[PDB]
Amino acid sequence: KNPKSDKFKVKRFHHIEFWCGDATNVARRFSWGLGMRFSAKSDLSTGNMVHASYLLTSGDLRFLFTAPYSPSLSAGEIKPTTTASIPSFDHGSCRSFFSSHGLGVRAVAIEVEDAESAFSISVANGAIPSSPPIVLNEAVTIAEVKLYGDVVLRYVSYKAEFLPGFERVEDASSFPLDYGIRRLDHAVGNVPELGPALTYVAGFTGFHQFAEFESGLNSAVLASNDEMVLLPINEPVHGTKRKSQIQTYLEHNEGAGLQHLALMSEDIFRTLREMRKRSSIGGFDFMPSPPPTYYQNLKKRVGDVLSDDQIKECEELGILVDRDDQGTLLQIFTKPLGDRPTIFIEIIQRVGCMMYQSGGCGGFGKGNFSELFKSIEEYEK
Amino acid sequence: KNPKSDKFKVKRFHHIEFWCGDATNVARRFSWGLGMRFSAKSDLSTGNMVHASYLLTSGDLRFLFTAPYSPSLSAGEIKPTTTASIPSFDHGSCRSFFSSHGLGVRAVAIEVEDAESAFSISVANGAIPSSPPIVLNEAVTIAEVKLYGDVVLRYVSYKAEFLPGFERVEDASSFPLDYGIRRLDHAVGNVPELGPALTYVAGFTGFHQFAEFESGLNSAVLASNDEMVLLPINEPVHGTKRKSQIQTYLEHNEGAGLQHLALMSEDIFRTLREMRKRSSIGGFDFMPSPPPTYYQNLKKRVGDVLSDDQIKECEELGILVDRDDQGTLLQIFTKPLGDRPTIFIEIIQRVGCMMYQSGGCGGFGKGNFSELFKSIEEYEK
Ligand SMILES: Cc1c(C(=O)C2=C(O)CCCC2=O)ccc2c1c(=O)n(-c1ccccc1)c(=O)n2C
Ligand SMILES: Cc1c(C(=O)C2=C(O)CCCC2=O)ccc2c1c(=O)n(-c1ccccc1)c(=O)n2C
Ligand SMILES: [Co+2]
Ligand SMILES: [Co+2]
Repeated sequence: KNPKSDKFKVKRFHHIEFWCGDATNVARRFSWGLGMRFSAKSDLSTGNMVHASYLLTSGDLRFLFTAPYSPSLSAGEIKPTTTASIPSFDHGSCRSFFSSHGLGVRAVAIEVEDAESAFSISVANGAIPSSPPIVLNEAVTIAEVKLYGDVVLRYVSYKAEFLPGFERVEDASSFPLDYGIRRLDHAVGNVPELGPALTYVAGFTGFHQFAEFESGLNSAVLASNDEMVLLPINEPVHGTKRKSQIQTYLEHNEGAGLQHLALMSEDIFRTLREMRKRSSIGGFDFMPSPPPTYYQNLKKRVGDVLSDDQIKECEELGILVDRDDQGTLLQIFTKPLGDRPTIFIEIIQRVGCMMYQSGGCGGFGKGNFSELFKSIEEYEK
Repeated sequence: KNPKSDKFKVKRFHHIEFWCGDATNVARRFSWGLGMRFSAKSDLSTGNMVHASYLLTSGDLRFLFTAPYSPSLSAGEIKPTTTASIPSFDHGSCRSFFSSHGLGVRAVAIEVEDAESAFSISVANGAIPSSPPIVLNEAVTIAEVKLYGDVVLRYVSYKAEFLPGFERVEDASSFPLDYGIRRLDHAVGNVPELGPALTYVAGFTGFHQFAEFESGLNSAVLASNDEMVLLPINEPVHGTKRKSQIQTYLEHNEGAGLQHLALMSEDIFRTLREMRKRSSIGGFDFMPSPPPTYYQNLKKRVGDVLSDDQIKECEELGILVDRDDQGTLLQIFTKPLGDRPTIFIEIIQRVGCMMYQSGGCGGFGKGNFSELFKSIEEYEK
């Protein structure tokens, strides 16, 4: 059931901003490993004396990487005279975020009809303000509220290319990489307590709980009206045999934050072939693959959706498969993106729920906790 | 003239340590862009709760990338009980270094006969101590003194694989990249005042001035007995037409530090082909190439050392060429390695001075300041 209780008009995920120590090196690594092109920049060469920000794109997916310069370069500036292209940026906040959490997501940005309105309504409904609405070149409005931990939910709205003050990157510096990733499907937070986290965010957005079907977690999913913005949230379950990966996150991340970004591919097989070719030459590594019993067990579960060849292709690439009552999910998880066992990426593709495909078709793979366990025991034979 | 006045026995450059915000992402980028394999690690998976350190190698060149974890992971430790593999590491120092300078070199490490002796003698001769000699697993001794700014000169000596507590990386995670780079030729510091910098370092090492032949700089080179350890130092020259690149460095770096690392290739043509193929897919960009007049002018200067084809190959790759009285130098410079216009890399190959090749054969390319200027004017025709 979907009560369509959004308190302001939400369109789509717009972008994800990483706060880095060196934006250049993270962005170049992510570009190669994920097949995203360099699309826009705001840095010293564009007149920004405050921060370096580089934008990667693949389809509609937008990854922004930002790091502070020396405060000495902009010491004479004040907010009215700032050269920063993202007015919510603050040197002290960025250094404190990164020193506290390491590399990770600072902003989950969604496009809305009116960012000023979304901010006002959100704050009126319990949101903790983080950066007030600011109109950029009379063209774009951006505002931020706290989501969980030091992660903010960023609203962006356009009167009518990324943001004013960003320049389109030189054609020669912009190699057209593409491994098939097309948009952000969902963005997941880890928190110590799921209940209060859910009440707060659903409180100020109006997002409704998205319907699901000892793994170390309890989780729930918040969703916008058309269920295209999906924000799952996890809490640990303690006292378990194997230590909870949610708890390990909170420990190494110094508290709550974004756990994983799930990127939808138009062809998960090609995406995984391309990413795995690059794992040991600068790209991303993947979780260890399930045993062959897991793939033997796929004939019975989804043998009506995937052929034997497509199931064998899943096995070659370590892909996981789960199923709802409305659709099927193909998924795989990377190892952590940086030094700490905190943030990782999920690659996904959804089959079914055609009307356009409805959001969350096939779920989020919680069925794969059971099947991975049974599979491991099966293989132990 | 070489008075061979070293105050302790120095062997070779051993390694360069970068202090990073996220060592994983910098190391993966450098590996792909320079063609260096992952050779050793010390991180959570090896029991190091203090820092993540990853070692890349190409031939004898050793790049170490280190970043701190949350201090909370090791809050119960004391130096006697440390899990750090590099006992000189300090969370506060590393965060302060990186927040002050951004990505750059923390340690220039040289192998010596006896690191304890080199430390004692250095300090007795004016060196500012930074980390006292510490014996690792009764096998390796490491000690550090200040070089310039927040850069240290690290001494390492072995009784008899990188350092104790480092593990050799998994074969599958260690792809055998190699674009022909083989060793560190020289490591260059930028300082506000060359005179005091030279007197200090030559004071405590015994290194002698290495013989040279409005570019924005004055420079001098310090060298060990066999002139295989080469430490050039630059200071700005002010009041010039075009602003001094040494001054821009000092401003953006918040003071003195390492300007460039020069990496010797066994085949600079292949190295530059391989690096340029990767510039826009995660690797490194190069300075804009000299005009064709520069290469037309190469026939007269070095036409007895390089064929017409080799000169044309230099022109295809943007390589610079300079000449001593004893040898010839092929060189090219990358754009800055990270966000700030501070540290960059030089690729070089030296021709001549065969006895083994003697160090610094052909110089450091200061002749290319003149030739680049004349070339630009020539081309302006
Ligand atoms: C993160 C994840 C998801 C996932 O995306 C996700 C959502 O989108 C929102 C709902 C909660 C949730 O979990 C699905 C299945 C996973 C995992 C996962 O992390 N692990 C795992 C655990 C410990 C070590 C290695 C892997 C799994 O085993 N399964 C089977
Ligand atoms: C750094 C460099 C070197 C070099 O390696 C080096 C040493 O090893 C030690 C002695 C001093 C020194 O300079 C040689 C020649 C260079 C440059 C250089 O930086 N530039 C440059 C300047 C401004 C913008 C872009 C490039 C040059 O034009 N030349 C021609
Ligand atoms: Co997910
Ligand atoms: Co040089």
